[PDB]
Formats: sequence, structure tokens, C-alpha cells
Amino acid sequence: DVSVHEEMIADQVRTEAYRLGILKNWAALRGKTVLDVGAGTGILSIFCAQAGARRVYAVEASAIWQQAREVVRLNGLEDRVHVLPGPVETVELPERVDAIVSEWMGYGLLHESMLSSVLHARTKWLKEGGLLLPASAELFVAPISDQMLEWRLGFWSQVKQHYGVDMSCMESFATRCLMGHSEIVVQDLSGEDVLARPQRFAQLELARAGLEQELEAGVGGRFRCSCYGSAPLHGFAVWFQVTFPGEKPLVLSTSPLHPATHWKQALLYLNEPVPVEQDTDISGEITLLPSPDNPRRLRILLRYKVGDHEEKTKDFAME
Amino acid sequence: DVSVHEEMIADQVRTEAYRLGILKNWAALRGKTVLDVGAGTGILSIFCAQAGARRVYAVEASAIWQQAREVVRLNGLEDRVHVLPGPVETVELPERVDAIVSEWMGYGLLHESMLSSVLHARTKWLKEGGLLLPASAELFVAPISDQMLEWRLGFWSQVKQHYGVDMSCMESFATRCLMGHSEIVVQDLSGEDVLARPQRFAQLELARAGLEQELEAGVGGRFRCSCYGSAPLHGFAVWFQVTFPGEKPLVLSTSPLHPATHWKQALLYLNEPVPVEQDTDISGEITLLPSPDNPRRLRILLRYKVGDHEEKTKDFAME
Ligand SMILES: COCn1cc(C[N@@H+](CC[C@H](N)C(=O)O)CC[C@H]2O[C@@H](n3cnc4c(N)ncnc43)[C@H](O)[C@@H]2O)c(N)nc1=O
Ligand SMILES: COCn1cc(C[N@@H+](CC[C@H](N)C(=O)O)CC[C@H]2O[C@@H](n3cnc4c(N)ncnc43)[C@H](O)[C@@H]2O)c(N)nc1=O
Repeated sequence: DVSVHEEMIADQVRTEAYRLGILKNWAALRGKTVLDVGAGTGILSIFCAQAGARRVYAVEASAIWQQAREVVRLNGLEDRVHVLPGPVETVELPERVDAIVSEWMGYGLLHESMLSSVLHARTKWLKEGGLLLPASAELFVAPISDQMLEWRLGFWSQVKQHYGVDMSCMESFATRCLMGHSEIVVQDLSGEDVLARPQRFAQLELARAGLEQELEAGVGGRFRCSCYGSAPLHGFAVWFQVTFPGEKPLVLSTSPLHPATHWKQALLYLNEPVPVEQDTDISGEITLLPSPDNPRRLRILLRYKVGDHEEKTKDFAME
Repeated sequence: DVSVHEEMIADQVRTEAYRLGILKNWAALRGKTVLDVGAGTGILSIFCAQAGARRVYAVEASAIWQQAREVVRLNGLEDRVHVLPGPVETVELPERVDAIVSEWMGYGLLHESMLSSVLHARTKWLKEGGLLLPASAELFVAPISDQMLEWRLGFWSQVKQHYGVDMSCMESFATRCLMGHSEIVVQDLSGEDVLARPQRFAQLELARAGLEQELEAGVGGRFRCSCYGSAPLHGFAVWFQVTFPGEKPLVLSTSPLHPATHWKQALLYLNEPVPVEQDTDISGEITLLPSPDNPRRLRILLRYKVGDHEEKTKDFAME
């Protein structure tokens, strides 16, 4: 429970990006009304009030809504920030709003399926031409040679050199266990793990017509790239950024090339490592989907072709 | 599954202590027979063969026994290390053995209740006067001021100074969530978290008559100590060491004052922090017990008295 809220507030990239993304829109928020969808402990609703909003409706479905209300009171804002429990789909606000703010992104952007609630609130409560913060999201994929995974798998074949016992057979076992499943793995990588230039495979203008239907059918696209050097290819990492409109937009990124965040990246491991070399061509397609039992659980459909190998498919679901 | 075996082999304290604890007993093992209870991937059975044992029976109940057999084969030892699947309580060995080795310790020493299987194998299969490795275990307790916990709880009251929003109310919420439960928390501490001299509260000679019954009734004892300085007392940490007989015995320790191991320590948090000062007297009693539904789940009964406060009790069970 509180672990996730701890990780959020200790996430300076997330917190400062929202703080400044909101403050950057002071001109659009001053004297206006805001709806914070999934307000959690309330910090984004306070940010909006501090950016000058005249009234903020902080809607939160989880039990932690009570803490938001106390946060509001401690900051002297009970007169203009109103905390409302329950789902935004049935909350009753006294008025439509000039802006929506929300921290709706999950692991792999869409795990938890929360973007649909923001879109429902936009259709229901946002005035015509109103503001959404963030306004867009972009999805990226890169092939990876996960250095930590390479070490963990390879260490079994190093036991002879550290303890005098050959355990190299455990490398294959570990490979089957760690790579031969179909779960999305959430882990943080660094630039050292990125094996080719990251590719943007989709862009979501959050206000765009039809996005609700696109989320049900699958969001994604094709990609192509060329490997930087000789390495074991372990699979692909997927991450996102979101953009707050401005006049140079502020981007909150979850790329392994950028400061770590609590979203980490979503890793899609092949069943076993594939050796590649400099300039090995990799192409494929990535689709993010709801799981059929539960649209809130992220599913990722991967098609990929490595060099001259045949195209393969692997269908992943969130761990 | 494989995560735990990875953490074991990457644990140089654990692995090197067993390696040298076994090699230290070359005189007792050479040309003799060994039973490795819960042999897992087999490294301890190989160590014994390398210490000169003529035959080693590696008994492993989990599915990973097949990897032990392949490890044995890769090291050319299939003629004298025999991997036997299933529980040691019903394995059939062709002979009684001169020694038992086992890595039976769990979190908080006794979580998983495996020591009972080693004791069953001792009674059933160990020759009279035979060797047990390790031969003894000692249990320690210290009051702690968990610096990481102090930071995590206190950070909510620091949000005003980092983001301009008072969130100090979340400190109390977080305290209730992180401390006001009755779960044993497994976490690694360091010497900076230790608030008084650690106290040995029990010693287990593993070969001693009656230990099986003592494990069912509870293992533990009283302790008393005096605080080093002014700090918030968060509770107590429990850890262990085991000793391999020799001629100066080798000790494998899980103390926070010693190099980290995969056992970490077992933390027993009070419902809320208690301020203490230099020389505040703390006394109490710690009992490790089986959980009533499931003797394999560790239960810890804590009685404690801090300074002039009344004695309190808190009954914990493994997370
Ligand atoms: C890996 O990051 C994912 N992640 C994120 C959060 C953070 N949470 C608070 C953010 C808030 N800016 C803050 O400052 O606390 C966002 C989701 C929150 O929105 C709530 N929510 C969802 N659907 C709703 C609906 N239809 N109507 C109303 N509220 C709805 C949900 O209850 C949760 O509290 C979480 N808590 N867990 C997670 O795993
Ligand atoms: C926090 O550390 C706890 N920890 C430890 C282990 C390590 N494991 C292998 C150690 C082995 N030296 C090696 O080198 O792999 C020990 C327990 C192993 O003993 C097996 N076992 C238990 N009761 C048995 C019975 N009555 N007869 C036969 N085998 C029995 C059990 O199947 C397990 O494999 C684990 N695997 N998980 C855990 O959490």
C-alpha cells in the first residue's frame, strides 16, 4: 500500500515534472477550475491550487482519499480544494472544469488501464477546449542486452572460478526460468543495456477522438533498428514519456537513458538470448492491449525479426 | 524459484563459510560418508567430496534435485555423490553416515522449520558420535533505530521543504502502515541501526537431546541492554550465527555488524517509535515458535520493557 506512495514522492523526476508542468500552465489555470483524476494523497491538486486555480476537485477511488483531505487541510486549502471519494465515472461535481490533471500512467504506460477513466472524465466534465495535463504520451521500444541478466545467467558458468565447482548447467536452467516465461518484467535498465537507437512506435494525443476504442483494440506500431555492437540480445524494453503543453513543452521520460523513475521500464524477454553483431537488423511490431479477462492487466504482443532469422511472436502479460 | 538460488550462490559469506567449514573438517570427512540434507543444487555435496568424502548422499525434496544431479555429473563425481529426490524422512540410504551437512537456516533462523528434518535425519541415519555441520546456532537480538525507516517515515514531514506542500499527516499514516502490523519484516540493517549491544538470547547445540520438542514449545530467552544514545526506538532485530566445529571454529554470522548475507535480519517493529536516550534500559524476552496452523511459518513472541514504561507484548508472524 504505502510503499507505492513512498516511491512516488521519492521520485523527483515524476514529482518535479508534474510540479513544473502544472506551474508552466499558470496562465491556463489561474482563476480556473481543475479536476484531478485519481488524486491519491493530493499533491497534484495542491500544485494546481498553488498555480492559481480557483477550485480543484480531487477525486480518488482508493482508501487513501482521506489522507488527501488532511493534506488539503494542512495546507489551508479546504476552501478551494475539495476531495471527493469514489470513481470519477460517478462522482458529482457542481460544475464542468477548465482542466484535468492526472497521474494515470502505469508500468508499460497502460498497466492498470487507468487512462480510460481520464478519458471518461474528459468527455463528461471537461469544458470544450479545456486542458489535459499531461496532454500526450509517446511509447518507445529498444532491443536490450540486459547486463544484469547477462551477469546473473553467466555467473553459474563462473562458479568453477569462484568456488571450484562447475555449475554451468544452471545457466540453461536459469535461462528457462528467467526468460522462458511470458510475463512482462518491470525492471530499471541503463544506457548500457540499450542495444540500438530507441524507436518511437506510437504517439497518443490523449484528447484525440477514438482513443478509448484504440485502447481496447491495441495501441502500438512497427519498429526497425540496427544493433550497436556484438552482444547477446535478450529482448526489448518498452517505456514512455508524457508531455505537458506549454512555450517549450516539458517532457517526463522513463527512458533508461534518463534519470530513473518509479515506472522503471517494461521488459520483454525472448525465450533465450540471441547473439547479434554491429548492424544486425531488428524489426518488429509492438501492441499494448488489455488482457481479455481484465483490461486493467497489461498485455503486450511482440512480433520480431532478428537479422536473417524468421519472424517470431511472443505474447506477454504483466507480472 | 531461481531468484533464491541466485541469491545463495552470490552470497559469498554463506558460500565461503560452508566451503571452508567443510574443508576445515577434512580429517573427519576423508574416506567417510556424508548426508547433505536439502542439497538443493548440490554445491555442499561437491564441497564434501572435495574434502575427501568417499560417498555423499545429496537428498533434495524440491524439483531442483535434477540440477544437483547434473552438477554432480559435470564435476565427474557421479560415482561417489548420489542425488536422491524426496524428503529425507523417507529417503532410503544404503548405509548410515559419518556426517550430516545442511544449509537449513531460514529467515530469523527458523522460518521454514527445516531444522526438524535435519534432526530426523540425525536420529535415523547418523552413526553414533557422527558429525553435524554446522554444529550449533546462536540467536541474537538488538534494539534498533532503523535509519531507512526513520527517513521513509520522516520524509512526509520534509515534503514542504522539497516540493512546497505540507504532507506531514502522511507520517502518521505511514507509521500505522509500516509499523502497526504484526508481521516479521525481513530487511538488512547495518551497524548504524543498532541501538545497544546485541544480546545472545539462545544457543542451540543442534545435536542436543530434546531439541525437537524445544522447537515446538519455543526457543528463546530473556535479554537486557542499555541504549547507546538518543534516537527513536523502532523495535528489535533478530539474527543468528552458526558454528562449524574445528581448531578455532568458523562462524557464519548474519549480524548487521558483519558483511551482508541473503538471510538479512528479522525485524520486529513496535507499533510506533519510542524515543530513547543514552542509557535507557531495555529488557524483554524473545521466543521463536511455529505458527499454529503451520510450523513452517515462523512466529516470534516479543515481550519488552523500555525504560520506565510498562512491559508490552507483541506477537509477530513471518511476512
Ligand atoms: C506504477 O504506478 C502506478 N500506480 C500509481 C498510483 C498513484 N495514484 C495516485 C496519484 C496521485 N496523483 C498522487 O499524487 O497520489 C494514481 C492512481 C490512483 O488513482 C485512483 N483511481 C484509478 N482509477 C480511478 C477512477 N476511475 N476514479 C478515481 N480514482 C481512480 C487509484 O485508486 C489510485 O489511487 C498508485 N496508487 N498505484 C500504482 O500502482
Ligand atoms: C532464506 O533461505 C531459505 N531458503 C533456502 C533454500 C536453499 N535450500 C538448498 C540449499 C543447498 N545447500 C544448496 O546449495 O542449494 C535449502 C532448503 C532446501 O532443502 C529442501 N528440503 C527441505 N526440507 C527437506 C526435507 N525434509 N528433505 C529433503 N529436502 C528438504 C527444500 O526443498 C529446499 O530446496 C531454499 N531453496 N529456499 C529458501 O527460502
